[PDB]
Amino acid sequence: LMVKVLDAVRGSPAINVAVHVFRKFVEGIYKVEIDTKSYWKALGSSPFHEHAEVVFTANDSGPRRYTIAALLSPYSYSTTAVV
Amino acid sequence: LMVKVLDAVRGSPAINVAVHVFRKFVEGIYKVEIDTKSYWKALGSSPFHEHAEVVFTANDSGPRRYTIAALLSPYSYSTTAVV
Amino acid sequence: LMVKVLDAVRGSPAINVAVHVFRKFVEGIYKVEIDTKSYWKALGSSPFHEHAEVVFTANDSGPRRYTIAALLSPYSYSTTAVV
Amino acid sequence: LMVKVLDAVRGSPAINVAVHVFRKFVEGIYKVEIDTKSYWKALGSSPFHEHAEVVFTANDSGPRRYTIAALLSPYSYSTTAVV
Amino acid sequence: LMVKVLDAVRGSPAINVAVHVFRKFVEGIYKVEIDTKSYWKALGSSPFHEHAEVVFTANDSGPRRYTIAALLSPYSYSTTAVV
Repeated sequence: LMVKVLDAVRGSPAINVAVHVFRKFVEGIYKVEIDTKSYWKALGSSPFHEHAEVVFTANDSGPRRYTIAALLSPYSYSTTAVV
Repeated sequence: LMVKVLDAVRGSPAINVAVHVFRKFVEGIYKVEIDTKSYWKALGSSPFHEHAEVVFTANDSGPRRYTIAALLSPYSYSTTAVV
Repeated sequence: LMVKVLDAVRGSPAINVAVHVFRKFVEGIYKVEIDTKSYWKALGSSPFHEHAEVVFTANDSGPRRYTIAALLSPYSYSTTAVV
Repeated sequence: LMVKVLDAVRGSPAINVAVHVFRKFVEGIYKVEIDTKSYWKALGSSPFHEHAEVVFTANDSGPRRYTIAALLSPYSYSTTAVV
Repeated sequence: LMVKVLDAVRGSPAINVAVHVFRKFVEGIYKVEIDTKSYWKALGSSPFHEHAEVVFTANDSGPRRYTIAALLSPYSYSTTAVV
């Protein structure tokens, strides 16, 4: 078994590398998260077993704008602006 | 077994690399998430078993705009703008 | 078993590296999180067993804007601005 | 078993490295968190067992803005500004 | 078993390194946290067992702004400003 990555580099690059090797167990190597809203996750073992009265209401209001100039997209010789 | 990636580089590139090798177990290598809304996930083992009264209402209001100049798309010699 | 990454570098790069080797257990190597809102997570073992009255309301209001010039995207020779 | 990273460097780079080796257990190597709001986490063993009256309300108001010039994205020869 | 990182360096770099080796248990090597608000965590063993009346309200108000010139992103030859 031989694994070789990026033996020689002369210029000035910008590089993201992730090498995983498994031989004979979870993992997250590059993760980004924005505005994650999850309610009532993994709610116990036996809740609300016999009798329950629940008023579930959720409110998040307002004009929401998302601007991304680049999502998973590098450049080499470029100009990028978000006015 | 021999695996070789990017032996020699002379210029100045912008590179994203992910190498996985399995030989004889989950994983997320590049993940991006925006505005994920999941309600009542993995709700216990035996909830609401016999009698239940649930009022489930969800409200998220407002004009929503999403602008992405590039999603999974690199450039080499370009100009990119989002006015 | 031989694993080699970035043997020789001459210029002045900007590099992110993560190497994982498993031989015969979780892990997070690069994680970023912004505005994560999760309510009632892993709620005990047996809560609200017999009788319960719950008024669940959640409010987060206001115009919300997110601007990202680059998400997982390096540059080599560029100009980037967010006015 | 042989693992070699960055044998020789001559210029002046800016490098982030994380090497993990497991041979035959959790861990977080690079973590960043901004505005994490999680209510009622790991709530005891058996709370609210028989009778309960709960008024759950949450309020966080105001225009909220997030500006990030770069999230997981290095540069080599660039200019970056956020006016 | 042989692990070698950064054998020789001649210039003047800025380097962050974390090496972990396990052979046959938790840990946090690089952690940053800003504005973490978690209420009622690990609430006893059996609180609020039989009868309870709880008024849970939370208020944090005001326009909130977050500006980050770089999050997990080094430079080599750059200029960075946040006016």
